[PDB]
Amino acid sequence: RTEKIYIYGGHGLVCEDVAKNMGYKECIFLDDFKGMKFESTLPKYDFFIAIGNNEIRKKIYQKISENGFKIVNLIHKSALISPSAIVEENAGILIMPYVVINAKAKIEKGVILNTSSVIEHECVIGEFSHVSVGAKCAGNVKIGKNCFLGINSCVLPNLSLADDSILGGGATLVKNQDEKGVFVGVPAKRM
Amino acid sequence: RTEKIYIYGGHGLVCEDVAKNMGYKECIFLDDFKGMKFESTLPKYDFFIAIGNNEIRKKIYQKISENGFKIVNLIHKSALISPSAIVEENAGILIMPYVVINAKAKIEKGVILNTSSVIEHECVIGEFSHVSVGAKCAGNVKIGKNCFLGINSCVLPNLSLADDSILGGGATLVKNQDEKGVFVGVPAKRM
Amino acid sequence: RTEKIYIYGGHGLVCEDVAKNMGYKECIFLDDFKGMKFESTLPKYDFFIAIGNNEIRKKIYQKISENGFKIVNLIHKSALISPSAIVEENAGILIMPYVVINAKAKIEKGVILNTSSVIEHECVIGEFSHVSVGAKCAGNVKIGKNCFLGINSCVLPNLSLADDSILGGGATLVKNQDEKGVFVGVPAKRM
Repeated sequence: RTEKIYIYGGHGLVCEDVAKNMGYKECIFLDDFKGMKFESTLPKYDFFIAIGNNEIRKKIYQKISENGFKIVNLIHKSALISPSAIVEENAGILIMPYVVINAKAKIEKGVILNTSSVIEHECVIGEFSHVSVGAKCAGNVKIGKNCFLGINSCVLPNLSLADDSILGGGATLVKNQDEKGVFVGVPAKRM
Repeated sequence: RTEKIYIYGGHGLVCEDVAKNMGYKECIFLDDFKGMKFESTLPKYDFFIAIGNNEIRKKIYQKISENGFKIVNLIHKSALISPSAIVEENAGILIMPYVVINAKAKIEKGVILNTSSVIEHECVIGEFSHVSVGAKCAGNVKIGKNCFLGINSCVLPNLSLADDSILGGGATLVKNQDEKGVFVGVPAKRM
Repeated sequence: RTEKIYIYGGHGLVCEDVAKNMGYKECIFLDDFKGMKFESTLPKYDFFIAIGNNEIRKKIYQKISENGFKIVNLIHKSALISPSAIVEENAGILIMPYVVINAKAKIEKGVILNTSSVIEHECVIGEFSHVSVGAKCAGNVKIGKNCFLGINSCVLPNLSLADDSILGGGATLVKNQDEKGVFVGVPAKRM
C-alpha cells in the first residue's frame, strides 16, 4: 500500500477517514469522469471508489482499472475478519468500522459493508452489493450481485437473494428468492 | 479533565463505567435536587448528568452549570468520531461504546448516543435528544431537539424529524416530518 | 485456561476463531456423541460446546461436565462487560465480538450472546438462551431460560419473557410475558 491514496468520491470524506485509519498519509480527491484517461499520467498511488451507487461504482472501477491503477480495499482497523473468510484482494471493497465477517464467508469485488453490518459464517456477498449500516446476514446466506440491503435489515439463515434485488430499511427477508425483486419492510406510522 | 467526577444519577452506574473507561479515578454520586445550590461549596470536579429523560437532564444541566461546575462529555474509548464531526465540547453529551459518528455530523449539547448507535455523515442531532441502543441515522439526517429514537430504530437518508418527536422501538422513519409527532413501529405478536 | 481447547461443534469454526482471539493456541474438534465417555481418558484441556441449539447444548454440557472436563466461557476480547455485571464463571457461555453487557446485568450458564447484541443494565439472561446477532435487551429485562431472540430483535425496558419462548427476526417485544410463547415480527414483502 502507498502512502497516498486517490479517492473518486459526502461518501468521499467518510472513505478518507477509513483510509487515514488504515495509515494512509494523504488523500487526493479525483471526482471527474470526463478526461479520466489523462489521470494515467499521474503517479500510481492506490485508488478507491467512494460511490454508494452500485452501478456507477462498477463503471468507475472498470475505467480506473483500465488506466493502470490498483483499486485497493479500504478496511477499518476495527473490522473483524475471520482468517478463513475470503475478502477479494485489491477489489475496491469498503469495510466500515465494527463490521464482523465470520468463518468461511466470502466478500466479492466492489462490495460495501457499512458500519456495524454482520456477515455470519459461510455467507457469500455478491459483487458490487451494498450492505447498509446495521444490516445482518445470518449463516449460509447468499446475496446476489448488485443487491442493496437497507439499514437494520436482515436475512434469515440459509437464504439466497437473487441478483439486482433490494431489501428495504428495517426489513427481514424470510424466504429464498430465485428471481430479482424488491422486498419492503413496514414504515413508521404517525400516531 | 479532573481525576474525580460527580455523577447526578441505574443510569448512574453505567455512566460511572464510561467515566472509568475514560480514565476517571473515582466517581461521586450526587442525586439530590433540593439543596443543589449548596454543592457549589464542593471541590469543582467535572460533572455529568446521568438521566435518560431529556427534560429532567436539561433542567439539571442548567442548575449544575449555574452553580459553577463544568459538565463534561462522557465518551467511551471505543466510540469512533470523525475528525470533521463536531461534538459540542463540555456539553454533557453521553457517547456509549461502539457508537460511530461519521464525517461532518454534529452532536449538540446534552445528547445521549447509546450503545452501537450510528450517526452517518452530515447528520445533526439536536440538543437533549436520546438515541437508543442500535438506533441508526442515515446520511444528512436532521434530528430535532428533545427527540427520542427507540431501540433498533432508523431514519432514512436526507430526512428531518421535528423537535420533540418520538420514534418507537424498531421503527423506520421514511418521510420528512416538519411537525412534532409520534411515529410507531410494529409490535411482536403472540402466535 | 489451557493452551489448547476442545470444541464440540459451522458454529465450530466460529467458536474456534473466538478461542484463538482469547489466546488459545490450538483447537481440537470433538463432535462425537456416542462414546463420549471414553474422552475422559484424554488430557483435560478446557472444553467448549459450539452448538446453537439450546437443548442439545445443555445435554452435551451435562455429559461433558460429568466426564471431568471444565467447560469454559469463550469471550471475544472486544466484548465489553461491566465490572458490576455477573457472567457465570466456567459455564459454557459464548460472548461474540462487540457484545456489550452493562452494569449489574447477569448472564447465566450456556447462554449465547451473538455479535453486536447488547444487554443493558440490570438484565437477567436465563440459562441456555440464544441472543442472535444485533438483538438488544433494554434495561431491567428478564429473559427466561431456553429463550431465542431473533436477529435484530429487541425487548423494551422492564419486560420479562417467560422460559422457552421465541422472539422472531426483527421483532420488538412490548409487553410482559408470564407464559411461554412465540412472538413474531413482520416479514419483508415482495413488491
